[PDB]
Amino acid sequence: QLFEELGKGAFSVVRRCMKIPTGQEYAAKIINTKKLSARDHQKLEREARICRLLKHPNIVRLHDSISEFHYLVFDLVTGGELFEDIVAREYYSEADASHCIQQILESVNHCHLNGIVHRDLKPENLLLASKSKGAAVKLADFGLAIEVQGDQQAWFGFAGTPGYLSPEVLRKDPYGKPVDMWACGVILYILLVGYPPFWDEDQHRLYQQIKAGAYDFPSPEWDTVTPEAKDLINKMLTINPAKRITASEALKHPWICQRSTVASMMHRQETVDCLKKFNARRKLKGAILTTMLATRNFSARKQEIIKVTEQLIEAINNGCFEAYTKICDPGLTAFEPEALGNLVEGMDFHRFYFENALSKSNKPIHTIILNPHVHLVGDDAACIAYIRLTQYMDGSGMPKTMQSEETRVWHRRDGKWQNVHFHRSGSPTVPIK
Amino acid sequence: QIKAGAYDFPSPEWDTVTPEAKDLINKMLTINPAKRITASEALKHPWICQRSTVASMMHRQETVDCLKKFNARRKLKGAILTTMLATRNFSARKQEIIKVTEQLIEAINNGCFEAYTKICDPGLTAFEPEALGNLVEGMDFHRFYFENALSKSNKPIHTIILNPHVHLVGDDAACIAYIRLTQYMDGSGMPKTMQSEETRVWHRRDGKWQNVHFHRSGSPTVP
Amino acid sequence: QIKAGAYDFPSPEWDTVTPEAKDLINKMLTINPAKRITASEALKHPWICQRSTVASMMHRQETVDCLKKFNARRKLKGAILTTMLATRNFSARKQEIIKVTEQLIEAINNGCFEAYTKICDPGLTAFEPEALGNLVEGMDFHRFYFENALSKSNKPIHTIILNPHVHLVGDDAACIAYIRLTQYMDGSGMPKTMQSEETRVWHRRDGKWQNVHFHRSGSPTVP
Amino acid sequence: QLFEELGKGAFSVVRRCMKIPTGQEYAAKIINTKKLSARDHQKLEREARICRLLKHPNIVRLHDSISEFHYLVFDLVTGGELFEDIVAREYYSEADASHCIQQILESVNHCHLNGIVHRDLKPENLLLASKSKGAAVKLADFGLAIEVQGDQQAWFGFAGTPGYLSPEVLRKDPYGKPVDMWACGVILYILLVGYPPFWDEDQHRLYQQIKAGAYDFPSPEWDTVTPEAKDLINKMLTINPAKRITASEALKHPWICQRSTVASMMHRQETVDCLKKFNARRKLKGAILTTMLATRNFSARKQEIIKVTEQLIEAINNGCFEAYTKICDPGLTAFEPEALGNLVEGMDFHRFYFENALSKSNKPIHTIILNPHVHLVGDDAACIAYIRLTQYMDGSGMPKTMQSEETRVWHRRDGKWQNVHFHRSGSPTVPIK
Repeated sequence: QLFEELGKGAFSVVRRCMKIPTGQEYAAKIINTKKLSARDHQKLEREARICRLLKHPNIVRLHDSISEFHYLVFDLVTGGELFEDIVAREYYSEADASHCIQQILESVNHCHLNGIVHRDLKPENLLLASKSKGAAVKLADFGLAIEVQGDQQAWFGFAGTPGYLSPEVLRKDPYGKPVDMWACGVILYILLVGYPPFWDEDQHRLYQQIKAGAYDFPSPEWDTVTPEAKDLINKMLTINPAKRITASEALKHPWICQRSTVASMMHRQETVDCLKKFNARRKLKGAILTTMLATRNFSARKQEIIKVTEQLIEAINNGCFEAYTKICDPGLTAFEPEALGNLVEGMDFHRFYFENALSKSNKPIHTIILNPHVHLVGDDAACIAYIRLTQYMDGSGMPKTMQSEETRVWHRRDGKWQNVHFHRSGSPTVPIK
Repeated sequence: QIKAGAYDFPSPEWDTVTPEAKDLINKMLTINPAKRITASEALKHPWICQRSTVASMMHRQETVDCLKKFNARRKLKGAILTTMLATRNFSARKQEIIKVTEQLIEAINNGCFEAYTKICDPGLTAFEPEALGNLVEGMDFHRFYFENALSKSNKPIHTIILNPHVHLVGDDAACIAYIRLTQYMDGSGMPKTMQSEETRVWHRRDGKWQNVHFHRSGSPTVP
Repeated sequence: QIKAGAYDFPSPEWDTVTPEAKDLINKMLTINPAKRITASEALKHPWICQRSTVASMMHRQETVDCLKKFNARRKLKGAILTTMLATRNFSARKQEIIKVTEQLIEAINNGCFEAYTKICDPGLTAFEPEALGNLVEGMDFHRFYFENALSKSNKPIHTIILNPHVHLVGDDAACIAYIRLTQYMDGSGMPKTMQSEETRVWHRRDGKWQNVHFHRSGSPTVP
Repeated sequence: QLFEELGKGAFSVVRRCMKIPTGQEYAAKIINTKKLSARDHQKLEREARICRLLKHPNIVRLHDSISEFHYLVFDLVTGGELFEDIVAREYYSEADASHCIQQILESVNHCHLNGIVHRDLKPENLLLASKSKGAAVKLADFGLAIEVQGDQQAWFGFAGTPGYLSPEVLRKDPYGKPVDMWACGVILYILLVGYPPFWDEDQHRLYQQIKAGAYDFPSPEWDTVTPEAKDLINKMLTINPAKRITASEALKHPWICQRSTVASMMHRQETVDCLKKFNARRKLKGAILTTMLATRNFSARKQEIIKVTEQLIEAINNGCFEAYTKICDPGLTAFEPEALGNLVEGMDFHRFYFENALSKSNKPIHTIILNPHVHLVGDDAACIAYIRLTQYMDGSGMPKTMQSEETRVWHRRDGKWQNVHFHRSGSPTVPIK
């Protein structure tokens, strides 16, 4: 018996309903037929099967999958996010956090016992059954969950949320149940002090922190945290998944199964305050759509590559072939529109333009380098990618603009950055008009 | 910072600089050019014309060490060519504009006209290829694509927002410019991509960022 | 006006309306919907349920005469179809944006880069056909057309600004959208016309309206 | 001997210079060769000849036209606009205004005596020689001036500034010297109270006011103006140019040649205040470029034409041919893309679409009318012009938009607005895609 609307999925409409014969209410996620994309149906089939398999008080339960118009009727959950509820409480201590993690571990342990790995443990998937006092924690959203065979590890793909990704996934190693336990470690850390153990504006460095297990317990906020809580975090945030504590073992860790004896009950106002900022940053960085932002900040090492690339392009515009042969490797290779799809090698092909075009007369050239992106691939190697915009005067006297996309590979040889390969697509770089 | 003359003399390095040297800097860095010391006057400043008695003769190694870094950065940033770098370190205010913009795009992709009319100002104007070079006003022109295509067509589309740039033009106004890349399935079931460039002007009215004008160039958003 | 509840009961016509009728209006036109009278409550208002003793029985000919005009206007404005009328009655604030926009266009046509850099913000961004779908930043990209074509070419051009629409988005921010019609002489000496659609975002900084972003679609401004 | 820059012309650069042998300074308007357009050179030749002919203390004098790079060396004028100087004074009376008009009339009388009509008398062309106390008024900018033969009237074209245009020009009658005197009347009126005698947001109604000579002297500001000042204005703002006072006669009007006896010396603060607003509106409405703004405000009569046009288009979209034949004249003619450049007459050509297209099935049509412009050509006649935007579903199922431009001519026949002709350009109005 439908009622109010709760929200929207990508393809579905969530609405409150009822089991009329028993006056027990539910939430209905209508499958509909808005789209039916390929991996959209393959995933939905998977999610329904998995949710159907898991029957546990701390996991959102699926109660039917009617295909009258097709349905996904779940438990009514009205408590919102655990993290949002915590910031609203007047008192919040380690003991409160332990009680939460115990329920999360129970849900994770249930998944693993049934050969299911969630892969996306994070605050958004930790809900409260209702706004009631002792409402249970419920694990939600198995859209990324996988079915594993016993304890066999395998490469199931690079999936998850950056801040919670495990080292084994970032290493491209086969993985399994332990990835959920690494995520639990990140979550517990946040539950105690209200900020994440791994954070960096640069995603690549974030992943380096995770792989190296480079977190710490800075003073003063961690000085009041019990040794047992720190110990559990260390056992979850263990780089080697074979040495990482399991859900079963974590349920019997003193901080969990002896919460009433070792967990501190001191109110942690600083944690509540920080968690409020954490939730606000999270809601603001939701990234509803795929958002790509070209690297504006640059390390000195990356600036070095931009500089030498601009020096090379300047030698070209000025027709300085001496500079060009200093900067380019003698075995340079290139793809470029002027080469008609062939890979050219050496200097000869490029010397033709230095000899017959790069010393034009009253013909001003202005080059603009747009959104350069630099990869550092070892101490002596890099590649750079950028848009090359050229403003110039055409034959009929009018100003015109052309665009190229350029990749250049750099190797530090004999102490000097040298260009061993480049690839240009789009327009030629000499005004052909 | 420059227009506000917002500089200071932080400790410790400036604790050992003479008052007269700080004084000369102050008189040169005077916001009002009418009150700024001239070249003739500075040549008569005690720190300049009585250096022997006024200027310190202490060694400033920390100035040498810092100048080395200053020079190194200056030679690295030496742009031989015009270089245009995107924006990637956004304030919270600018991220707010990005978020509501993506919420608006999401509502369009999902054909949710209720969300669209919530986020867009009733007096919205628009330049877009669908409008054939005309400036359209109100929600009518856009209602057609919701009531028909945006929900009628059942094909997968993926939107990408590239290189957003946000101008904050007052506490309650903002401008955002971005490239809108759309992947979709064509009639023959083949994957295609199209590009639009889009400007959206935002005004915070009644505590809610609302879109008062937008300008699309390039491809039309409906495949 | 509606959001502010900015209505009143002007004299003389309202001098003869009962207090109870004014009271019922006040309770219905309550800005906060939580405090607005409900239908059940209004049915118990003295002016409604005790009409015989509360409501006036005087003839309101001036209401009949005014309703006749109200009805006539309502039947004339009855838009059978979506009608979009330009703007032609501009406030002084909106005319200010039109003026500085035309000053900017004039500087471009005359190849006066000094005026251009005076009116444009140093951090100006732009989408324009000359930029091939890229967002360009700064004055560099535009400097090329001043240093060469805008003054080099000696041919007559006439610019027309059609149907400007100005959004005021705060005391120090504005948006303008207009069609830019350009008549010019082509290479063969034949007259031609081209059209662009242009959005310009303006921010009043240091007491001067300055262009922080613009978006051109259609033809490129250089012939 | 060049010095400072004063401003820019469309094609020229104005800069202070000097006559070095005599230490007398000037202003130099460089002709250059920035453009040399057809009617640009024909006008410059005219302006130089005219300025060369006029030698009078109250007219900007041309002193050379060198062609080394070509020059237009004028008198150095540094006093700015008369109207700007007046608002800055502490005391300003009729007598001050009369002294100004006497100088203007002297310059105008000089022009007419030499067979030259300025045609563009207005505040911007009334300058002060310098910022000195009794600096002379100087008439400037003969870019619209014409050379007349004696007292022969002719049609020299529709030229001038709207607020100052004479009735004879607005009537498309042959004209001559008197147009300058009508302008002087408008200028004098403004000099006394600080607002124009003719003003209307709608230019067409402005011109109707001018042609009808519909100005007045409202109280209280005009109650303190002398009868002689009003009399002079009336003699200048005389509709019939043959009865309009001439510059010669105006110089001998009591308010001019008896200023010291009949002109009031009372300070007119309200005039200074209003003139400041007048100058501010003028500087803001400069219209640097040709600006066109579609009529937003509409009279009830014009609204009637929009309504019946929208009723007609609705009958088309709904395929109501009964309504169509009610609204359209039986002798309707049309140009339209569907007719391939032919003029079609009657109803038959249009009935084909009512019978075979205007009753489509699940094919939504949405019409938008953009920027309608209505001309009222008599009480029973009008034409309307608008953009017609049609949104529709194409054959392949996709939404599309097409544009037409439409003119419709309306005649009130037997008390009913009826469409006797229409012209459509652009796309056809039935989805051909």
